[PDB]
Amino acid sequence: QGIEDPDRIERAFNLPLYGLVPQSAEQVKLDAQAEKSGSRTRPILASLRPKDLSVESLRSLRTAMQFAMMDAKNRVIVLTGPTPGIGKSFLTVNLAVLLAHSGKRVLLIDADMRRGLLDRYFPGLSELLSDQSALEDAVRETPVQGLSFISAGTRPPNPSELLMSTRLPQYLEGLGKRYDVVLIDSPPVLAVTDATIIGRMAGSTFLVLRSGMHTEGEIADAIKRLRTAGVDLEGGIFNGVP
Amino acid sequence: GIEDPDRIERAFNLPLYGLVPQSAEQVKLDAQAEKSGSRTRPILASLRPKDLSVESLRSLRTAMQFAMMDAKNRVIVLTGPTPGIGKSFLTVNLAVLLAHSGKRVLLIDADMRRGLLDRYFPGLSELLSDQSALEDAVRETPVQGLSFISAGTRPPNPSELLMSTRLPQYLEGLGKRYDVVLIDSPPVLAVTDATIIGRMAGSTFLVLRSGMHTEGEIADAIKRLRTAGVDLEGGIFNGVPP
Ligand SMILES: Nc1ncnc2c1ncn2[C@@H]1O[C@H](COP(=O)(O)OP(=O)(O)O)[C@@H](O)[C@H]1O
Ligand SMILES: Nc1ncnc2c1ncn2[C@@H]1O[C@H](COP(=O)(O)OP(=O)(O)O)[C@@H](O)[C@H]1O
Repeated sequence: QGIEDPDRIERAFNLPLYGLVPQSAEQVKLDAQAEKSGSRTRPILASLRPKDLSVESLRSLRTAMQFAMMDAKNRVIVLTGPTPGIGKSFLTVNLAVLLAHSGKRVLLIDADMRRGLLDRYFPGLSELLSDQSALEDAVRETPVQGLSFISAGTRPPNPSELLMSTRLPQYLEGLGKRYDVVLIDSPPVLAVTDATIIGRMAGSTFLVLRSGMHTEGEIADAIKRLRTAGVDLEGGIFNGVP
Repeated sequence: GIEDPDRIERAFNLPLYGLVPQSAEQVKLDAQAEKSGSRTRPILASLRPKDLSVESLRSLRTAMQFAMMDAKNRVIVLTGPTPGIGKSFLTVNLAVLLAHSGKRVLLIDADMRRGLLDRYFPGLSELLSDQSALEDAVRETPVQGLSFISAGTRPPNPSELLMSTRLPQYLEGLGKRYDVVLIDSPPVLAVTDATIIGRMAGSTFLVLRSGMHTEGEIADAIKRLRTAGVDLEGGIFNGVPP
């Protein structure tokens, strides 16, 4: 039975929810006519519709996430989730733009090197972590003023092994000083190794969950992996509220 | 993760239909494919007929054939707990060896989020979104007696497409025109994935890679499948020490 009750989530797992993001009918429309026109560019709700209820809900979520990051003395924020299809791309990109709009210098990173498609909203991480590219080539300017971006890059055959290396942590330390926040869209926590990976990013970590998509045991499994790996799991983000 | 195959059959009453060694030649061929700016994956069963892994797969091929005719079903499904287990490698090599045994085989890449099987040679996504007819989606490969449906272009709604009425209707017809329909299904990450695999209505096998899975991760995958009503015949233990 898919979980839709946010109160049930907070009490069952001691997971404070940093935001309730409604299912945007305007986002569904934008998605529909981009998939109809054969668009290779996903729209950014935050840039196109500043008054949308999901966007106002995202503005709230952003301030709360900033405070959490500052309390934890971090410069990296990590979004994860139990599975794909939960709105982790939508959230990470809209959050990055709102942080950039607030006045912050933001670095967005697509760390899902098996299915990351954050480039669609605008070499990448796979090359940088393979030493096929230097940092100054991987870091790209975005249409959005103040937002810089590192795509997932060419799909590698060893994405897990690349994220387990010394290089990612060491790049993140420098990038955390050159940018106000480093926002990472990480791969979903399917297994122990996924949790270890997210631990190495060492940022304020938020578990994305979509309404009606997860069973109680499914949420429990993701939380237990993150928590047993020693990840800084600040709280959750509940997405697609009807 | 778990290395001992005896612990797997004992702990989950999951009889292993095959033990497939880590093939050193496959490792070499992947390295060689990687370094060369190549857009194709080498089929081991084609290139190395007496590779120990290919030899273990002919044993597996026969066991699955007995399974599917006892079940009076010409749909075979492979699933797994996560990516990186060798499900692509096993399905394509099992498809080729079944063709070599003199069967008309249809291989379907149902994993529409990654869709890699076409690298070994319109697809499923265009078929289930009514953009293509079955006639245009089914392709004849360079392997004689082997036909193939690719993943197709990555859709925004993969689970929605696999949960549509079209999938089982198409499989009903294709099962009458081929001796074997072999499906590379998405991994069983949640009950929704187990339902989709249940609608495929085939003799189903759980792929597990040596040293990758905890006892809990294996248990979750099996539980999702058994509770969704899936005909889980047994498992395939891949990457064992040669
Ligand atoms: N709150 C929402 N309102 C409307 N559409 C949404 C919402 N959240 C996600 N979506 C849509 O659902 C789909 C899946 O979201 P996405 O971020 O791509 O998933 P993933 O978690 O795999 O990154 C996309 O088409 C996205 O635009
Ligand atoms: N038994 C094996 N011996 C050697 N290499 C293997 C074996 N099984 C899989 N591989 C390799 O491991 C990688 C991952 O396997 P693949 O089938 O692509 O994973 P997935 O489960 O995500 O489909 C590939 O490069 C594949 O060729």
